[PDB]
Amino acid sequence: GPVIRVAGDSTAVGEGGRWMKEMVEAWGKKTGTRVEYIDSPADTNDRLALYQQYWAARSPDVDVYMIDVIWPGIVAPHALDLKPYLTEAELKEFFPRIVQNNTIRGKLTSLPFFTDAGILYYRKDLLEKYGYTSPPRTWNELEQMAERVMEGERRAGNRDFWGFVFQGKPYEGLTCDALEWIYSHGGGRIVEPDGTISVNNGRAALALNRAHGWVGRIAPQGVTSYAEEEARNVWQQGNSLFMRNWPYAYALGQAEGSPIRGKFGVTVLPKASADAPNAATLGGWQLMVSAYSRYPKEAVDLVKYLASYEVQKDNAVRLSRLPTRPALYTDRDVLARNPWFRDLLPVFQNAVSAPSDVAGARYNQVSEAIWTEVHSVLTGRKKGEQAVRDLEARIRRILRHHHH
Ligand SMILES: OC[C@H]1O[C@H](OC[C@H]2O[C@@](O)(CO)[C@@H](O)[C@@H]2O)[C@H](O)[C@@H](O)[C@@H]1O
Repeated sequence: GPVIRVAGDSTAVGEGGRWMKEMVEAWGKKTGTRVEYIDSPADTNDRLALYQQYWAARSPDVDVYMIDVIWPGIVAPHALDLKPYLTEAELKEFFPRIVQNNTIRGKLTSLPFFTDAGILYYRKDLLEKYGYTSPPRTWNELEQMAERVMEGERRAGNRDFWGFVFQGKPYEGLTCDALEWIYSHGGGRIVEPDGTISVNNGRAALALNRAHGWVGRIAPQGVTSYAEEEARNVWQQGNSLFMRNWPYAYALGQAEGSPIRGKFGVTVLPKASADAPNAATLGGWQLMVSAYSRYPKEAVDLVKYLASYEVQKDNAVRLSRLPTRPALYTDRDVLARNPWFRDLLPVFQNAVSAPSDVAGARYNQVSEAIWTEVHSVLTGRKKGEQAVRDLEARIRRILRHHHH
């Protein structure tokens, strides 16, 4: 019979690729359908370029793609409209904000699978050791704590120890970290939902100068090459006081054999001042049926299974990844395993989106501009002032004649 072929999460990041293969295999066994899993590069922008080769070819070789929250506007022509396959009641079981994100000119491109938000991981053992009772609420506090703890851990012989790790590589992940920096300084959303390119302002410039100030000081020099996993690996070995990352890192750090099991918490990322907005960049992945799949019915069935209550539950319990169904946030087993889901749910609901809605099919060009200009600040090539001016000009060229 048919072989349903799935381009799912990458095996190069955490456990999500192995887990998703196992879920697809379980669906295949449950339904008596042959399945195959197609692996991906780690970084989301590299994954998009891979999937675009299949789509440009109208290839029937992949039936189901796991797609980023930032992609619906780009990928819509390559997606089977799911709307006729779901009742309204089924659709209302997902957060409406994500269903809306996934809907482009009325086409339901994809089902919400798991959401994501940037958060602050912190070593609570080390905060206590050094006389701190809460994680930092301001970036100034984060810097002061990092400097003091670093000075002590280094003095005590840990030459690998750093204050903060984050995603500073030139790729999409830096756009996510930089939106948090800019927004949490009162610098705006880089491109506002109404289309105003707002990034050339002194608050955004400051945010980027501050991040430069970390590099080689409280963060490693090499942070300018770090993606999710490079950051995670320094953190997880016990060598960083703080890390900015997504929720998936929590389960991994609690696993048996993790050096930091039981030694950390999570909270909202800090901000420049009490009246700035909390910043957590909205991430997450959706499930798309290819417009080129020869087997739409079977592929839709698989996508509904993967998005189902019990599979999202398993994702939350085993991999600490965030459901797209509100009902899971009141499930006793989900909350017993991840009590921090309760405390941070509002942070997750208030997550700030990158400008994918307003940039539409041009988002990947806009994001490339953002990460390259930001990266040039982190490397010390440019100051924040110049970078936000240059970024404004690049985004104006890219979005010229684009209306949302
Ligand atoms: O790098 C930006 C990108 O980060 C997240 O996706 C990448 C991987 O992170 C996960 O560990 C989930 O947290 C994996 O499942 C993903 O493959 C984020 O979800 C994206 O929205 C974002 O563009």
